[PDB]
Amino acid sequence: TPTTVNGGTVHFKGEVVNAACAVDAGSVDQTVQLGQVRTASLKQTGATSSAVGFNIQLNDCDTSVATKAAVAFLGTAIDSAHPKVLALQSSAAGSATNVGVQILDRTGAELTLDGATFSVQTTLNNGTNTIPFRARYYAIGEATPGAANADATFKVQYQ
Amino acid sequence: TPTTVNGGTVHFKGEVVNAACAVDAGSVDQTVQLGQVRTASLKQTGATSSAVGFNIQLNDCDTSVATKAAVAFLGTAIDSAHPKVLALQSSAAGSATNVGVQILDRTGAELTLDGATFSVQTTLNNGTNTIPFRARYYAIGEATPGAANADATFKVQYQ
Amino acid sequence: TPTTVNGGTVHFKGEVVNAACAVDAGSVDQTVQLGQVRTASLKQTGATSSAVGFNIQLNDCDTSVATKAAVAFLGTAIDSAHPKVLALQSSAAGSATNVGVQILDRTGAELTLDGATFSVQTTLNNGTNTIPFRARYYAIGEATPGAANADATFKVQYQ
Amino acid sequence: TPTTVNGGTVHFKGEVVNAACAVDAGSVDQTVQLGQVRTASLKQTGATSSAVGFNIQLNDCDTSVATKAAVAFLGTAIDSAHPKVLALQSSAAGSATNVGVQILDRTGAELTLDGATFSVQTTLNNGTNTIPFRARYYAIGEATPGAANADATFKVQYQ
Amino acid sequence: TPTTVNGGTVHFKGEVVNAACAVDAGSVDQTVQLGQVRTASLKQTGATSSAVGFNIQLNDCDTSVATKAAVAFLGTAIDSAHPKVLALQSSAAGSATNVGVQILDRTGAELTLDGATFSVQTTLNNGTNTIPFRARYYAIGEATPGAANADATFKVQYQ
Amino acid sequence: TPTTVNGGTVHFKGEVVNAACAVDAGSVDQTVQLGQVRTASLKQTGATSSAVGFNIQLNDCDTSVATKAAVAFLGTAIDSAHPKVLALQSSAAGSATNVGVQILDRTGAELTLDGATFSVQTTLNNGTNTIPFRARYYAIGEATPGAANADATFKVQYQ
Amino acid sequence: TPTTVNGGTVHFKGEVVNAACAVDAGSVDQTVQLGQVRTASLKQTGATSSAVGFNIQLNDCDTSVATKAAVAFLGTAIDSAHPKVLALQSSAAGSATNVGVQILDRTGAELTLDGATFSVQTTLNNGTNTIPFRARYYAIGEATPGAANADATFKVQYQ
Amino acid sequence: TPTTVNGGTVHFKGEVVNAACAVDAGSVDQTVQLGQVRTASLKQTGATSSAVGFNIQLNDCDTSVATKAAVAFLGTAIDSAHPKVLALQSSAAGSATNVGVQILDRTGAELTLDGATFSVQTTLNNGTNTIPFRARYYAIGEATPGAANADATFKVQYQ
Amino acid sequence: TPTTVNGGTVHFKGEVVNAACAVDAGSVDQTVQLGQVRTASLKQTGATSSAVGFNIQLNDCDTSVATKAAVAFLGTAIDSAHPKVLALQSSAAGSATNVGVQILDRTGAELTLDGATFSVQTTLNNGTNTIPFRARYYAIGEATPGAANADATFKVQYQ
Amino acid sequence: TPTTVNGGTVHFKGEVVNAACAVDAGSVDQTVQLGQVRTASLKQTGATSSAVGFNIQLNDCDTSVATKAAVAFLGTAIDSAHPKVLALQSSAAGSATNVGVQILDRTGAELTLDGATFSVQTTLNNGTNTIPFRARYYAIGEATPGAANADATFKVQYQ
Repeated sequence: TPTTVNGGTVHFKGEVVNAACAVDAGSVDQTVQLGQVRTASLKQTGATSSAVGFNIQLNDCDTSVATKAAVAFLGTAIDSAHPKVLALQSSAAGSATNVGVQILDRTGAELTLDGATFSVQTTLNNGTNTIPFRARYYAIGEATPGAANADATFKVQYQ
Repeated sequence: TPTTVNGGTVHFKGEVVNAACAVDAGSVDQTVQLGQVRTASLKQTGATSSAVGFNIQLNDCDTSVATKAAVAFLGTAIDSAHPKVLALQSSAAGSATNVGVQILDRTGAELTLDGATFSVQTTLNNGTNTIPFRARYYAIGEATPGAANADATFKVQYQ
Repeated sequence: TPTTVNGGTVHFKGEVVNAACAVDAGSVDQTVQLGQVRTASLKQTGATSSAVGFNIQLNDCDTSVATKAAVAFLGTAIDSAHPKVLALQSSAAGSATNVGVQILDRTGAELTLDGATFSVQTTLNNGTNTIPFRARYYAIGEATPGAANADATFKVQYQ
Repeated sequence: TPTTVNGGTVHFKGEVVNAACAVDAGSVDQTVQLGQVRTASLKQTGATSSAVGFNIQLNDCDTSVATKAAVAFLGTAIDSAHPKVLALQSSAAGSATNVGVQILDRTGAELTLDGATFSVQTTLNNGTNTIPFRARYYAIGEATPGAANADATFKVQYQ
Repeated sequence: TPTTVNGGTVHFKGEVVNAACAVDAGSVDQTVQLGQVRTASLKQTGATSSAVGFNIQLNDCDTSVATKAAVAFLGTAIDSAHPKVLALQSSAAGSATNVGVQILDRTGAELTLDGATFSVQTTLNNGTNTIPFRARYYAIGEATPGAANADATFKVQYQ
Repeated sequence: TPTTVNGGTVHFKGEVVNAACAVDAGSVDQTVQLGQVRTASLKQTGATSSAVGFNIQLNDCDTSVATKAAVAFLGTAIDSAHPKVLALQSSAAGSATNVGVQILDRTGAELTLDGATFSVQTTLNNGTNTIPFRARYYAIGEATPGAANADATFKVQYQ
Repeated sequence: TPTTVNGGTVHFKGEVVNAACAVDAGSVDQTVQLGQVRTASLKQTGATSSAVGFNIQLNDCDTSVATKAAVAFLGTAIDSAHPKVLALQSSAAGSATNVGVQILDRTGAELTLDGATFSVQTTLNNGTNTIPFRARYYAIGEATPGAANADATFKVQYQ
Repeated sequence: TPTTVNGGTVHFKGEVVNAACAVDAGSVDQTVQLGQVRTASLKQTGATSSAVGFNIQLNDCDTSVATKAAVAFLGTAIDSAHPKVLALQSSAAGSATNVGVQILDRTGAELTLDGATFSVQTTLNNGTNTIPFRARYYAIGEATPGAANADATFKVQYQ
Repeated sequence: TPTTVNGGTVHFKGEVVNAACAVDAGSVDQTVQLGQVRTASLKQTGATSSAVGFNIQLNDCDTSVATKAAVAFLGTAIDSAHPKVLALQSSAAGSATNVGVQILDRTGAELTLDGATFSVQTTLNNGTNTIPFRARYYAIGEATPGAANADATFKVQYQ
Repeated sequence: TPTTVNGGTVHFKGEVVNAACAVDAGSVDQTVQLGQVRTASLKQTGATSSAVGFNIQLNDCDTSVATKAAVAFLGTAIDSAHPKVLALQSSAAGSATNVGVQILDRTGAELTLDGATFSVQTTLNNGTNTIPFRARYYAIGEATPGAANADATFKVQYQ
């Protein structure tokens, strides 16, 4: 006689969208490893670290519905005077001060993190499309050591 | 023969609203784990700790009814002179003193906890929207060790 | 010398049952967070909202005593013509009208809230079993805004 | 012209103690959900069910006043021959027979419910301390189905 | 033949009001567990303990009738010199001395317990509203151990 | 002198089973990211989306006890007419309609979500074994945009 | 025409400590998934299962205040003769017997669950520190199948 | 003076086996780039694309323990009628239809993806052994453009 | 005595396209070793290093379907004023500044990295076709030493 | 009119350090594939398997700040008698016994896993520096087949 035991649980996460493309499963909750940055490279305000690239992949694109796609990021800004700099948020202690994360468009332009200002439009082709971005650290002062983790959501506009 | 025994009770909680969006079930009552903070980071008044991000998810958004959403938080302030600092409340003993909780906007601005001063408006898309916030500890003096638990309710304004 | 002071009180709640399985401590009294629902989704009678899943966990199951389990829910119906829709009950004022809670079986069929009509039988395995259910809002008319809280007890039948 | 109506009443419950620690507001009157237990598990005297853990939280502990804390529980024993078994009590009818509740301390030893025999001492740290316990059903014979509710008060000894 | 026996009695408590909102059934008569407090935290007059939060919920709010709501608490003061401190009352013996309960506004300001000095007004939204408050112990001298129970009635002003 | 402060809490979850294999810790509560799907790919009933693979890993397998393993999934069906289609459940609002999740066996056959109909048996080897599965979206009508989250438990049969 | 509706509630949990480091928000309350274990691996007393690693992260460490950190765990022991074995507690039924959870030091030594016997000290660096641990199942007899859930709180000693 | 900072984490993955050979580190988890294939090469059922070879390397082979080795692959089939065709799985959208991946033996024979039908045996020499294989696209109908990613695990049999 | 052990996993990567040609498996994801370049060759804006050639190979070309092929590259530009220069992206630190990668057509003309400005058309022959490119470093200012890694995706046009 | 849909979430991980070098993004969290090892190569205690090398890359090194770098690893030891061998930790079942992972220095010396015993200092040049390391399996007895996964965090010291 066979032996039957309890197993576990499987959670399925997904979304149904009425749009020309569908975001790839690996690009909806991706994690970008920025690495470590020295405080000597963020000594004063306006100092930028090196960039780390990341992609947002669109699947099952149909050019008849739409020909261009744009991405707008949404997140908590570091302060009112820096709308284009993400705020670090990992825990109540241990986070770096006067440091933020800047998301750069494919044209090298900073993106406002309001979820309304969309990036430059990219021409789409049928099938799989990759939208390139890169992120870097931005200093609004004299950086102090600590953890630098940031979170941001994005929305895709099809034209 | 079948055997029937008393099983238990199930309680359903929810709300019906006349609005452009509906708050997600995971956002109507959520716990934000701030973590521990050292007293050395809250030695004097105006000292702040590192931020912890939390989001309020809006489901079934219809942009034809409203295109913007704002959130105003309501809670007990630590004192009259600090209307934007939440007051710690867990028990009659063991709570930290001269330190509160600040809820920061998506633009990095502190929010008044009166339930009338709403945050910055965020553009809404059809379907799911994720309004970002972050919370941090704010010292109104020399903070002393103890538990730091705070509670606040929020309203959503659609325009 | 030792200082002895009064502490408090501890209340133990439980049940001894002559049955093949025992309901888990987390399932005898659980709160299901349905979330918010827009009035636009309950404009007319027969309209349903999105579903929220909840589980009833059975512990110490012995397949030699019984191989199948069924659950029947008992609650106050919204009206005589709808003996499958739970009536909202939180207070004398502030509750939503023309809308109730429907409990859906693991086959997607609505369950009669009379405590006698049991759901479909589910095969049991030795040890832990997790019976899945589904809850959603059901409109018997044009719903109006207000709190939507409902309660229902359940009983388990072992065969 | 404002309208003023009668709102209701608020009752405040608490205690002022002269001790090294203060019991948390969530631990002065707490409900422990044991769940359901099968009669097949409690078939003869000495049979025990599975354990359900619960904690007594101490706040504002001052190590310089006392370094150790112990807890003694007080309740009605099931009979004279079983001083470590809590008697079930809820209503004149419907309670289980030949089964009680046993309280075990951090070392796994059953505690006498006389309010004088204290559990093993636990070293205290400054601030919040959590004293762990667990409860289980104990059979003094062939258990019969029924409700199993027990009540017990505790006192804290600081050394 | 059916058997009919006497059951019991059901008492319904409520109130009909002519106001913009109705107090929730869970807020008209609620119990606030403050927990325990050490005498070392109330050694001299003016010393305060940690705060415990409690809420007054308003249902069926109509903004078109009134937009603001305030709460005034009424109770017995500890003495003529401390009109903002609630007096303890549980029995003729066993109550703490030189200790009282202070009810704090959402702005952190102590409320006069005369039933005429209303709290700060809070903006009301249509439907459910939650008015936050804090409760804490206040020392008018050297605190002595004992039970600390207080009672206060409140009234709501709609403007 | 050393400084001791309160830390936190650690919760251990697991199961002891009498079976030839034990489910790996990474497979008991795994989350499967399906990604986004366009409504154009689910225009009518019977339409299927692309599949996403996931695995259930069995550890410490002993071929002397059992040589084959099978998995049966248990969940709430979308309706009585589609017993092999999982129902979406995330919140009361914002979920896709007429869309479900199908779990596909290693032979490409859809599995009935009743917890009794097991998949095909897979030959086991000593040590680690990986059971492959597939998940995809199934349309029972004309799909509408919204969140698509599904939950299902499974049990393993060793023969 | 702005529309304002009730949202929900946000609960903030945290602690203010006077210590060289602060426990990370992800480590104050974490869940360790041990997975399933076969009864054949726990046939007699002294038998152990495979270990599952977990970490306690310390943030904002200041080496000038303290150079070493140690962790002591506090929980209910399985019995008097096994002070280093955690007792299983999930419900009154369905828990495994004669098997517990052992917390292992970074040197591979079992830790006493009394909250006083601290682990080996670990040298701290400025910023983030990760203290490694692993947990495993320990049999005090012939283990029987069932749920195996354990809970333990920990303290951090800075010296 | 030395400066000490937190570096990062390293994960080690491997297996201990009781076998005559051990799979190379580069063969336990390898990616095979199949390239692109035109839809015009998979117009009807049974059409095959060009093949791409891949190898499984066995290290530390001992001919005194076993002289031959065979490999059986395990994965999800495209359908019931094609047990030798691997199903594509990358995301819910954008995957190709009516086309799968076919794994070929060293004798040009298709392998059943059930994990039990082992390939042809190959003579082993002491030291390093390479087992050649071939992968290609197989059409079960009219192939449509899209991403074509497949995953399969393999077992090695020594006899 | 046949011994069976777990071998590992194999991942297959590929794409099905509807086009006159198919990209070689060696060209879908290739790494171009640019080598080292002295900062003395990139002193000012407009300075270029030596070119390193790389090819994109097309297979199974059908001249009947299409006779010409063009390639457009997509990547993150270094800045808005230089849309023809790729941005360096390897990590948050150690990357060169004021240096970028320029992809040159077979005619010696720099290609815009917008993913829509295709290169010069090249006549295709039946079978295998090679489309040649070359890459070089471009200075937008005074070059500083550091790692120089860039990534870019490309699309092929058959018209 | 453009269509806007919710895209997903992006998580950024990184650290800001006050040090002469920054760890590369690919080295802060890397996976080392040790491959498979035969039990015949770990027959008795002190037996070692073949070594698998891995590197830790340092970026933006400034020799004017520090000239030498050393790495110390931290992890759970297999036992108290072997404070140089990493303990295996993947799940409660299926892990190998009497065998661990040894991290070897660039001089061939095993490193203590206490997080304080640093490796040999390596001369640093400006720009990119790679610190070579080795990993192998160490037997503390008669190794048994099973999964062999280990985790260790490292830490860099600059002089």
